[PDB]
Amino acid sequence: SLMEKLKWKIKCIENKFLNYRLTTNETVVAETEYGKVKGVKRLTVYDDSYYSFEGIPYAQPPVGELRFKAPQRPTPWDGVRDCCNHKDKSVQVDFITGKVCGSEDCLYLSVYTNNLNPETKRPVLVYIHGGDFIIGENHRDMYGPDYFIKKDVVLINIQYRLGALGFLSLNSEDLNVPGNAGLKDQVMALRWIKNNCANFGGNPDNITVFGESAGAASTHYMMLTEQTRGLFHRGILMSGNAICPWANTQCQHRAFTLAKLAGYKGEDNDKDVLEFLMKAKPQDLIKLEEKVLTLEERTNMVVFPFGPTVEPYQTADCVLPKHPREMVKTAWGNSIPTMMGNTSYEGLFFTSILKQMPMLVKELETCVNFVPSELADAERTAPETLEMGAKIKKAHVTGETPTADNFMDLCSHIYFWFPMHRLLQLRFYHTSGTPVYLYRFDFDSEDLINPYRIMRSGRGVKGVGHADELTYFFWNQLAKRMPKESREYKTIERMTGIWIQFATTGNPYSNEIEGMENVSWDPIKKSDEVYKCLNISDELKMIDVPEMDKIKQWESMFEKHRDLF
Repeated sequence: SLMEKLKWKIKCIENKFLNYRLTTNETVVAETEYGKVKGVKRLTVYDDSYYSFEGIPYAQPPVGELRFKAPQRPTPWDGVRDCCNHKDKSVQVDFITGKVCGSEDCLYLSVYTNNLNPETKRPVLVYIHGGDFIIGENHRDMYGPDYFIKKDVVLINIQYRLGALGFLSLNSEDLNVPGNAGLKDQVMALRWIKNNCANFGGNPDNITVFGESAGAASTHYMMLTEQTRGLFHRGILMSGNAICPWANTQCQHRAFTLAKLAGYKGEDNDKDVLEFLMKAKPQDLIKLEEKVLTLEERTNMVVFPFGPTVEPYQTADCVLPKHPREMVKTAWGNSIPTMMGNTSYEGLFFTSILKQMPMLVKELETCVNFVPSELADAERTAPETLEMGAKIKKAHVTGETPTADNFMDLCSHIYFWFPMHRLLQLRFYHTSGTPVYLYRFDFDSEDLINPYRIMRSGRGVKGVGHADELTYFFWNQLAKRMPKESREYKTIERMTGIWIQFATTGNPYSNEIEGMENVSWDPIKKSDEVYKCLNISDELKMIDVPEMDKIKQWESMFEKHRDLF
């Protein structure tokens, strides 16, 4: 919307000057294994303060011959690297302006803490942003640490390569482009964190990794791969995981298609395709990415052309040697305390998509296109497939004619709740009682917002959509100071409080969090037929997951195919 584009522009300039007024003249030097870094003390609008180090490199800039390759360790320096300002984001299409932005020089992390020499070593919370593996950043205009730093933790926000630059994959072993470069970036950042967090007051024996959407799938991948075994101690999966249908794809044949879109005149062989892509301008590749999926792939409901993939051959840095469902069978992260959850109306994310293409509601007539692909026949015309679709339809079509709200409710389940259920049940076979706790974010406000609302044209619309909880974890350029007594302020304290408590102890309950005093929050047991979750609304209450009945209806599709569940 052009009206929202100007509004967003205005906010960007106002934010810039606010950030000047929040900068103090106090700078500080910290040590890293690669050299000294200079950070700056900043204020928040609530007059808390924190030390800010941005643009700490954890890898060599992945440029030139290092494009498409696994990250390499950075070059050390003498003297003091200035970390008082942010670096670029990974090359991507800006979600508001629609133009390509960012830089290939993006392999940085940011470290924040209210005290660089604390009296006790602190829980380290590491945030991995979402954005479908194609957008996102660690810039504070979206991921401000201002709320977490009220408490005595170290917060670290990482970047990683996005799009084709992070996720190209080629079958030819001689080329050393097996895939998952962006996940390998995450691995190298977590190793940096283990090796350096003590220099900022952090406890290397108490690291928690958390992320939302693609960042939740990323956190899960970091809990599955052998590359990170033992590197961290708690994980939080917010609205996603690595067995979600949207979280991985086999993209080895798509480099050729991208090259052709970018002007390549050669034959489909990996060596010639790579040499062309190595010479292309990065903006050209990222701009064309939205055209890469073929008619057949769109027909088969492939979501994104480049993303996490099962790597076709083994390398020293290999992150995903098998499908994530197989990786769960041997995963080190099954044995660390885990928290998982979703919002109360995830599918609201599709509001503007449905406004643009209202005919999508016709997919609810039979629902065959929502049947898990491992159960469906190829043509989606088999009677068994239609019956499976009928079970989906019964779960979500509540009136005589299917509605957009029915569609959006279905979306919550296909993309979030059902993969969460499948993961929980699979994981019980491959863990020794390590607890998993469930939350449900159910707090609705429009007095404090984040840019995901603009994306879904969700102004004036009620409901707790995908990513609406991030408003209560991170300051952003649309945020404003809330009164201490306000429901929004209380939700900030509760959300950050629960995450810090879980990061500290592996148990998200604490009687020091307002409204939690009377909460008995047990972890999920294999014997549970109905999941219990902490529902976060204006109150904190343990409830039967309201989505359970629909979850069970989706599971019923596997009654005669239990080996695939």
